[PDB]
Amino acid sequence: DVNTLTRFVMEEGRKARGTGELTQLLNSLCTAVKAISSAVRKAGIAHLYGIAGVKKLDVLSNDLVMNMLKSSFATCVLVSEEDKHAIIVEPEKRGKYVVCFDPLDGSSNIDCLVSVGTIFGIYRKKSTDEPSEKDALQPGRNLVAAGYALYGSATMLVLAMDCGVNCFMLDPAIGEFILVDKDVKIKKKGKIYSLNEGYAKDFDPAVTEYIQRKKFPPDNSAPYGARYVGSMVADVHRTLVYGGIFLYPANKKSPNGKLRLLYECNPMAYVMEKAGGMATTGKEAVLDVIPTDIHQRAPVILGSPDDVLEFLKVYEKHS
Amino acid sequence: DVNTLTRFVMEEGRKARGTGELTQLLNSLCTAVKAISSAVRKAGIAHLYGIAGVKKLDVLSNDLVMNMLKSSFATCVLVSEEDKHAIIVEPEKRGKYVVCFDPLDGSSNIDCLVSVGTIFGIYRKKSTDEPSEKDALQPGRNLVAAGYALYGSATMLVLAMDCGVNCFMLDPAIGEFILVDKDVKIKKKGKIYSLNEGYAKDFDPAVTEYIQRKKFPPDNSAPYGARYVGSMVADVHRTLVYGGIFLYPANKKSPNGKLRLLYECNPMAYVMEKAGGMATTGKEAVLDVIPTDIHQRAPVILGSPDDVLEFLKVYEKHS
Amino acid sequence: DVNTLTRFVMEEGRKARGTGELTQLLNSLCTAVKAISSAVRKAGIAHLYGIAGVKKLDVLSNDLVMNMLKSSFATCVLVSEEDKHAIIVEPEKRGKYVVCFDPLDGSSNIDCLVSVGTIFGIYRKKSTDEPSEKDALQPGRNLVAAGYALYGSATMLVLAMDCGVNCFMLDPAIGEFILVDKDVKIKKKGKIYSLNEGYAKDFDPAVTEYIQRKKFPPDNSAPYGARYVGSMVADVHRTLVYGGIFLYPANKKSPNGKLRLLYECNPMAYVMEKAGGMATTGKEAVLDVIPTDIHQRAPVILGSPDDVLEFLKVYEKHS
Amino acid sequence: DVNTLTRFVMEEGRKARGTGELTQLLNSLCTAVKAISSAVRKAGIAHLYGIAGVKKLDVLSNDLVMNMLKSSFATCVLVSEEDKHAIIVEPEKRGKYVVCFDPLDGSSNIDCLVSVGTIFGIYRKKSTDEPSEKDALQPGRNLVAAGYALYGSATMLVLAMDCGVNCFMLDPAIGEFILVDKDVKIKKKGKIYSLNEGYAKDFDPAVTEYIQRKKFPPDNSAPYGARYVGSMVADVHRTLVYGGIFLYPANKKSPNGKLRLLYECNPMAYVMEKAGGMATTGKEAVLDVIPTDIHQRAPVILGSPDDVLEFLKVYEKHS
Ligand SMILES: Nc1ncnc2c1ncn2[C@@H]1O[C@H](COP(=O)(O)O)[C@@H](O)[C@H]1O
Ligand SMILES: Nc1ncnc2c1ncn2[C@@H]1O[C@H](COP(=O)(O)O)[C@@H](O)[C@H]1O
Ligand SMILES: Nc1ncnc2c1ncn2[C@@H]1O[C@H](COP(=O)(O)O)[C@@H](O)[C@H]1O
Ligand SMILES: Nc1ncnc2c1ncn2[C@@H]1O[C@H](COP(=O)(O)O)[C@@H](O)[C@H]1O
Ligand SMILES: O=P(O)(O)OC[C@H]1O[C@](O)(COP(=O)(O)O)[C@@H](O)[C@@H]1O
Ligand SMILES: O=P(O)(O)OC[C@H]1O[C@](O)(COP(=O)(O)O)[C@@H](O)[C@@H]1O
Ligand SMILES: O=P(O)(O)OC[C@H]1O[C@](O)(COP(=O)(O)O)[C@@H](O)[C@@H]1O
Ligand SMILES: O=P(O)(O)OC[C@H]1O[C@](O)(COP(=O)(O)O)[C@@H](O)[C@@H]1O
Ligand SMILES: [Mg+2]
Ligand SMILES: [Mg+2]
Ligand SMILES: [Mg+2]
Ligand SMILES: [Mg+2]
Ligand SMILES: [Mg+2]
Ligand SMILES: [Mg+2]
Ligand SMILES: [Mg+2]
Ligand SMILES: [Mg+2]
Repeated sequence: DVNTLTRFVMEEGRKARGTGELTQLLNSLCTAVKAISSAVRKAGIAHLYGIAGVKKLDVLSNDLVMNMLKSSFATCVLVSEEDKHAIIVEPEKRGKYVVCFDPLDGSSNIDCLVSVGTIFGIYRKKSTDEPSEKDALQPGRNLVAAGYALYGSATMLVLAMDCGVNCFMLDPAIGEFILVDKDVKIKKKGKIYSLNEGYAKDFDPAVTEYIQRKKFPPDNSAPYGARYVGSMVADVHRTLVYGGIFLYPANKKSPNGKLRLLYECNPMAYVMEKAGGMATTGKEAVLDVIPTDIHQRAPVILGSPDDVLEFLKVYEKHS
Repeated sequence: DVNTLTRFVMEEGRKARGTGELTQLLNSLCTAVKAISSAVRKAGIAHLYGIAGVKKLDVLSNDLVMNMLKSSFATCVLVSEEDKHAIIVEPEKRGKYVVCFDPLDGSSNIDCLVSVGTIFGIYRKKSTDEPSEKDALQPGRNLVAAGYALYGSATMLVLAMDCGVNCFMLDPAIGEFILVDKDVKIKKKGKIYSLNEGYAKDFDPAVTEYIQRKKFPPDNSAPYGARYVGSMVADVHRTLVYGGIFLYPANKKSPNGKLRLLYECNPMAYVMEKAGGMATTGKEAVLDVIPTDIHQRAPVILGSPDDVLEFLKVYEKHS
Repeated sequence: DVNTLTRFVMEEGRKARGTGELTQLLNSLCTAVKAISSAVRKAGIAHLYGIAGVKKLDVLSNDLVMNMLKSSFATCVLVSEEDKHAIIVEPEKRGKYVVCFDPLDGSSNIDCLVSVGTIFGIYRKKSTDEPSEKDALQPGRNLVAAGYALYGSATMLVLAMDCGVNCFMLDPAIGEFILVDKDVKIKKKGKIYSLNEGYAKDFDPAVTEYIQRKKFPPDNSAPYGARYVGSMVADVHRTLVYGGIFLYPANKKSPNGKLRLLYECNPMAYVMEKAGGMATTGKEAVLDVIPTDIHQRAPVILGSPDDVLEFLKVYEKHS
Repeated sequence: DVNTLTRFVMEEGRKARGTGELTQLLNSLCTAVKAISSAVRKAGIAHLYGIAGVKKLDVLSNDLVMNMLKSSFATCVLVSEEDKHAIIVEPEKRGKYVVCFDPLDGSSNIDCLVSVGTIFGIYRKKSTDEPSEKDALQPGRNLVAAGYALYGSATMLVLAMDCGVNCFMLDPAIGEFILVDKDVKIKKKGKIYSLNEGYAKDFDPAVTEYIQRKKFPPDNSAPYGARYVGSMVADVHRTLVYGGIFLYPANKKSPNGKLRLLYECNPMAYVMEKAGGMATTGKEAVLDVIPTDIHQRAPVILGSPDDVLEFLKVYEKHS
């Protein structure tokens, strides 16, 4: 029988004997995702082109998530890609939770109408101190909930908590996220590798050899296919649904990768581990990295466990 | 001054001194595209999941186009990816046009929600009385119009005719395509290359060398960036919008290429040429291939003229 | 065969051998109506209530019809209830048609969410001097097309021409008006009467007597049911679809009624007659009044011919 | 700050320190209302008219409320205009609440696109017996919550509880009910009376005299205006919003009134009293009537307190 995100999250809160504060936070996030979706699909674009005779989506998306998270009364510290410093919620609206998000991921793909998305990770504040930026410098092991919305051919919200990974399709006729994939697990091994090979000149030798194994298998088998949308949400989601591997490794220029630990790599690493996949920087599990800067980058290699393991094997040889 | 697709096409038809039959065909196709977009964005999916207590998308898309074109009274021969032979329109609903289309391109990977699209090409028939599939076996240079709808982060219709290429954004709030880019032209030279490098082991020596020049430039310029969504409409539309080059060349599993000439390669070659770009098979312009089978494949290299020229210099070396 | 409003107007124009100007006018009206429908249904209301941390509907509606008609290149004079003088279209955008319209009928009614609508009538300019207000002072008999959009439980457009009356339902999933009632004809006699009985103290004695025959039928048949939405478009649409009588009659406090001749009475009077109905002031056919003010009022009694004739019999008796 | 129905209801639930069962109940109802709204506005009607080559709205709406309420796990007994006997939820899905509802109200107005609605009343099961139709025969006084959805020019949900009455506007761009009117109170005295005067021949003398005081005021102030949409939800909501009085008194076809006590009269009476208005049968307060039949009928007079009292004075004089 049918299940909605609103009802699924409410029942989970009841099972967990929560006070309803994280439930209100998720409710507010789901609302914001729906309004971002509506804007990404360009509803109302006709009023921008004179049909009756204004703000970039990056900014609007951030404002939507910021205001909805603030007005939830569930959050104290908010970290966003769009903000230099962490936002400390005024004390009247303060709750226990720390949220790191990317309100619109995939900026290079906005103008060509390729898939984009929203990423989020949720922490419970651990300090006794006044809430500050330091409450967001937790390792991803500490995540309480994380996931993303994909604004692709359809809009899907993927939500991961300790109970597992669940996928919800947004039905736009009724503005309702519908549970369509329950307790999702990733394939043990896939057949697609995903990275920007235009950086090949700057590749670490382990990355160079790994990719070469994908195109010219030593085990006679057939070569992997290649995909790279250029939007982390789209590429990571395909990895979940299809299996395979995704890599934004440290290249000569970016010696710590490009993607941001708090609101891109950690949320995706958490979805992956909860789905029976893996997420490594090469040196360690992504969720084991202890950050020191809220905007700090990390290298990320993630996906099916047989694939990540094969990469790590190559990486160990080279180190 | 605001303009819609319905009004734009109608005025261009008045300037053309058309009898209205092609305009009626194009209205019908755009209605179909709006209904494909709705299904693709998963409107009503809550009913499939039991909200009140099943046709595949590409089958439903085909039915939408087939029915809207037949009932336009403008067509006589219809070629689709999903039908073995050409559909001859029943006599009472016959007009003069031939339409070759892919109703849902990239549809095999719809399961991961990556962008998807509809591609179409329109010809005037050559036959005089009974139409046949011979009316579809024309070279792309005979196209009267061609285009595509992209179901991406937003839905956009790109329409090309002799007058040039125009882009329309679907405003879902009112179901109108809004003219947002008129008389579009690709940039002379781009910075993105797009192909499935997973087939590298099977590349012709010309493709191997060209891709090598993009990753390790001879003149030590910046290497190109790589993008491969895996859906032709998405990869081609980005090529139109951002410039660069898109390749689906011959490999082992596909020695004449994989993409279909009539309703994948030819309509995109036409869009590209009308925007000042190029589309080649390597040996000849795509639009000059004379087809002998409605489902025949063709290699395709397309995009910015400087990039396609640079590929063709490498190709002529290996003749 | 499925038919859309666009395709139906377009084929009607080709059958009438029109040059495309009227078709372009109606296309523009269609687009404006879908945009009004969207604002009436409160799309985007969440932004006015600060979800991301402003025209009134009658004003927005007027701007939409005004802008879409001007940019149609099909009109020279535009009369609106929201503007004191006729609007003269700038010479570069001038067509040959005169449009009188009420952009959002049902004022008493917006705040309580009851049905509202748009009424329009279209004349061809008869004079050969430069477009002026006098070009709109034509009797309804000269109408080339008229009709209305109803924003009710669903949105529907009713379009009347010489060919007859047709009804189109707006499907909001795809933003297409769908032909659902062709060549509509009104019942010869209804069972509903529609007027504001709160004015009973001021009624013309004929209206008093006529309403008494509907509550106390002298043949001892069933009394009529009463319905008075208070929104002309809703009450007259129901009159059209169910049969019956709608009255906004002259009393002595308002010897010309309340409703406006040019953009309320004449359009519904024309829709009625083309459906086999009637529409009278009590003294003459509404469509036969020669207006002298673009805002002059007219009494109306309209609906099923048996009912209207029943009323005129009572009216003649009081003379 | 912006507030949604999902967030308001959850916050009121946390305050009352509920277990979340009632909150799940209202969530499911909210989702059903949205899906009914989408069907009422004829989303997807194009597919019913053959765009690609079914129930009455009554049945579908019932199936939507019925299935959503069952799957909430919050209910044990369900009573609906569309079902002869009370439905007893299977024990695995049983909660403690009893819900009586009209899933689509205003049946005579469906076909002419006039406003229609949904009405609901929520009781807690008092008896500790096996759940039965008996558990629904409580007087309105015992109502935990009630309200209605109006599918008018826009869709609005009106929800009443001990805490008061609140109004939520459906934003269809995002499928979210947005709090727009808080703690609503009706005017002390209105200027509109609402009833079907078609039954004038059957009215009792109290009703006849009250209506005569509204058309011919003894104090010689201005007569009230008349409005009768013919859908109870629409007329009752205009009564809440503008003030005045709504009447469905006994007539010859309906000697105990037409409107039904459990799922029409009691919810609207409850909303009225929580807003500072009144609702009587003429003999008692609606909320005081102890029902013996789940489909039993009652006459009803409701609106601004002064108007209901002025009618009651007339009713008292006629004794
Ligand atoms: N909707 C929920 N779904 C899953 N787990 C929840 C939920 N709500 C609360 N929890 C768990 O219970 C803890 C306390 O909840 P709270 O009282 O809302 O802060 C959370 O940090 C989660 O570990
Ligand atoms: N809307 C239109 N826009 C641009 N060219 C058109 C249009 N309609 C017709 N034409 C041109 O006129 C030819 C004949 O039109 P038709 O009479 O409708 O078949 C077409 O094949 C086009 O070359
Ligand atoms: N779509 C149409 N439907 C019905 N009649 C039309 C249509 N278009 C034009 N006509 C008729 O033809 C006349 C001239 O059309 P036009 O050349 O567009 O101004 C109009 O005034 C109408 O009488
Ligand atoms: N969202 C809510 N809003 C207002 N009151 C509520 C709410 N939820 C529960 N209550 C009150 O608390 C009682 C018990 O709640 P529950 O355990 O959900 O059945 C209800 O019957 C109401 O009186
Ligand atoms: O062009 P590149 O260097 O391959 O970068 C693509 C990656 O950058 C990103 O776009 C970074 O996110 P932003 O768009 O927010 O800057 C990722 O989504 C994506 O994986
Ligand atoms: O997986 P590959 O071998 O790279 O092929 C991808 C190409 O095939 C296609 O998916 C063909 O489209 P369809 O299969 O949907 O007809 C193109 O969209 C795409 O360019
Ligand atoms: O309240 P009244 O006097 O009975 O008048 C109602 C009539 O006035 C109108 O509201 C006039 O239209 P406007 O709202 O544009 O003034 C009609 O819709 C309606 O039939
Ligand atoms: O035609 P009448 O007798 O005035 O009936 C009107 C009343 O009947 C109803 O339609 C009865 O409700 P249903 O339409 O669900 O049967 C009420 O909505 C309305 O107030
Ligand atoms: Mg970003
Ligand atoms: Mg990002
Ligand atoms: Mg294809
Ligand atoms: Mg295809
Ligand atoms: Mg008005
Ligand atoms: Mg008006
Ligand atoms: Mg009812
Ligand atoms: Mg009913």
